[PDB]
Amino acid sequence: SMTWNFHQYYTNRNDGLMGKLVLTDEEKNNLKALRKIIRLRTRDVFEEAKGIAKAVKKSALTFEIIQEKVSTTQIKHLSDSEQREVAKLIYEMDDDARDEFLGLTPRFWTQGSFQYDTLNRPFQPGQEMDIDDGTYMPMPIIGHSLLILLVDASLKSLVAENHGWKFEAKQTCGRIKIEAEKTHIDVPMYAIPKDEFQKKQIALEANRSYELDSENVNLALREGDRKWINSDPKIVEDWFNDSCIRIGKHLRKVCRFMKAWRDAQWDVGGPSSISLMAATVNILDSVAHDASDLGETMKIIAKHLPSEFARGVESPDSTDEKPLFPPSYKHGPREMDIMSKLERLPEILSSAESADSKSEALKKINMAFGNRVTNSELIVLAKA
Ligand SMILES: Nc1nc(=O)c2ncn([C@@H]3O[C@H](COP(=O)(O)O[C@H]4[C@@H](O)[C@H](n5cnc6c(N)ncnc65)O[C@@H]4COP(=O)(O)CP(=O)(O)OP(=O)(O)O)[C@@H](O)[C@H]3O)c2[nH]1
Ligand SMILES: [Mg+2]
Ligand SMILES: [Mg+2]
Repeated sequence: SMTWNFHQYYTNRNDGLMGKLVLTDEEKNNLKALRKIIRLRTRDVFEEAKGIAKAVKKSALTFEIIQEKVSTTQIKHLSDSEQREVAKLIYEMDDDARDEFLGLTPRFWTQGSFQYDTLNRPFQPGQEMDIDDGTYMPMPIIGHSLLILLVDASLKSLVAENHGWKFEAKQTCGRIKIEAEKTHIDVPMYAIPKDEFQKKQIALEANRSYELDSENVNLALREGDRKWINSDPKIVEDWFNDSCIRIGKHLRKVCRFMKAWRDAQWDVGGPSSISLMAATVNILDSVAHDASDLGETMKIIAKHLPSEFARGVESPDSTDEKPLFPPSYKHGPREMDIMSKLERLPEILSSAESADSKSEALKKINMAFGNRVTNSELIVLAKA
């Protein structure tokens, strides 16, 4: 019958899918403002704690005195038991550890889709704009417990100052959720080598008006036997940025489209954003496609994703042994459900391509991406 071209459906920045997914400048700035609020408080809470440690160093303080001091700082927004732990930890530092703590100032680096520009406007109720802002502690080679308590104190002190904010503890981060604004901010915490951080910060400021060795970037884990895991988020940022330069400007677009497909097919759940990115990069690295037709390119991606996910999707961090998505012999109900929807996507896109009219084509492709694009005039007859 007829054959439709969907390039403008995907890419029109006003009415097309990109126009629906990309945050406005006002919205990006609001997330930047939120990140800055978290950073300022975290630096302030660390200074208050260091102020207490400095008093302990300057003169012998009893545990009860340290407890009272803790209780007058913004650490007061922790629970009473947690405040005791913070006081105990500060009191029990030996002279050497205390000197290291007095020298600590947290540093920050954003990771995830806010950093490499693939953050989509959320679609279904419950979905939220996500800022992943890592907090970094330069140390040699100071306790895991203390560092987690102080970041928790910072986040809880902000929650105590804002109606509708909620703190959530997760295995790999602290989170502040702002449900009414469809926004949350995740704060993973890292330990990094102090000597190397300093040396490279100096070098960086000298070249202006290097990167930390990935092996020593340690992500704090909240529960279990392992308190730390080596996981440098910049590995993913660098791998994705290089992939964009290598594959082209359309990579960021089709990764957004696959994430939006995911958001439309599951209110919560579905394949991780990073697993979609990795599979998509693999396909586009190994299959001929045409960037001037993202409708065609999306068809090619959809055809190949099931097999990518079936063989298992490995992390761009080769030091990470966990797959982003397990191979099919390891699939349980959750993975089988993801395979099912992945297998459906090509069928949906095919149905759209051979619809009898523009409005029918729009309806069919919106089975994949939701009723977000409404302008059927973005869909046009394919050229002879
Ligand atoms: N360095 C690092 N290593 C870890 O192993 C890791 N796992 C989680 N985190 C960060 O913790 C915060 C909470 O994460 P989630 O509970 O939401 O789950 C993560 C992980 O399942 C997975 N993921 C993230 N980073 C890695 C990854 N380096 N290697 C393997 N898997 C990883 O993906 C989930 C989503 O994380 P992001 O929000 O960062 C990915 P995105 O591009 O921003 O996607 P979007 O939000 O737009 O949907 C959070 O801050 C994590 O980044 C990690 N950070
Ligand atoms: Mg994220
Ligand atoms: Mg997050």
